[PDB]
Amino acid sequence: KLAFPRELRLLTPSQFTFVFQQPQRAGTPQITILGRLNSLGHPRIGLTVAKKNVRRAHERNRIKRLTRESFRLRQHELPAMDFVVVAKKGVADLDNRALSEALEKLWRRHCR
RNA sequence: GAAGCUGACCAGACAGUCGCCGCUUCGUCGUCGUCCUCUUCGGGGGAGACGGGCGGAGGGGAGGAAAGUCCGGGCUCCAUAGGGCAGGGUGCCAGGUAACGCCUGGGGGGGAAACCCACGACCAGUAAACUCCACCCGGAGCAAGGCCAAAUAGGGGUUCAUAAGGUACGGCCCGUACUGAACCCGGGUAGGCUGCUUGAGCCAGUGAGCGAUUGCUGGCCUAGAUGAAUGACUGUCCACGACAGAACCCGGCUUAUCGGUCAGUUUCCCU
Ligand SMILES: [Mg+2]
Ligand SMILES: [Mg+2]
Ligand SMILES: [Mg+2]
Repeated sequence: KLAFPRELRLLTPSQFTFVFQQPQRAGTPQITILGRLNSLGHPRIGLTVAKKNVRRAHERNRIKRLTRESFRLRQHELPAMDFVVVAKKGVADLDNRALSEALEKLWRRHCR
């Protein structure tokens, strides 16, 4: 089962503060990814995009949707970690294929 | 036939593998210390409500601007001697609306798309050049509050309540009872459910009004999420796809929009 239930998202900011105080760098000159270990056995991810970086509410939402579709497909492969995503400045200019390959280009060096 | 305007619709459809939400129902497991009857009452059976009570089934899920600080209202909480000053808005006539800086029909001028413009007394006093002449004008907001869970005083003062609080006017003073308040000796809901999508709606028939709009009769009810809900490759009538995001709701205008199909309208004149 490749479902994406409620127990796979960082709801409260406490998990965000935990990931911030225990971070490991894994970013590009465009997108930065952080994370930390947990204990539930299944990995969880957080979604944080800055409104000041890019406006246009169809954007940011598109980034969230693409990130969810890229994360929920590899939940049975990558180890159990508490991830978090952030979007920098010039990110809304890329299309879907470029963003997808850029997101899949980072998770290869996550051998933790 | 080419070019320019206004109005109407659209700015994708179909299938293509897994998934996110909420609506209804189906049985299923606990709680009822809910109800009723039998009972071994260690309780069982049935009816309701709640809980992740586990899956199945059915049918669903972003606009012509959802976007703005540009207006008006719906619905709550707080507050409010009646007397003015001060400030703001509106200012051709007549209608629409629940209201309006919104809509419509006339007149004057402006004039040609200035067929759109302040068009309230330039003499009542030297006016998209000033005073004034009338009407109106509390504040904050679905994190408003409402219901619960839960909360766990701090013996109260120089003692007066007058200038602790301009009490509310509140920008100002006339004062209406002008108002219960200093630091120790302070510790306290962080959660849940409703508001919440039936809309001062939509469609059809039929009168009224030059117009905006409306009288009457029938039918329709699958965004409401809470780091906050839209991805997959093949063909296509692929108009080769652009501006863009719901967050309590409604009525207008204000920006942004590649463009495609019709209707009306003018110039070009092979026609
Ligand atoms: Mg919006
Ligand atoms: Mg409050
Ligand atoms: Mg809306």
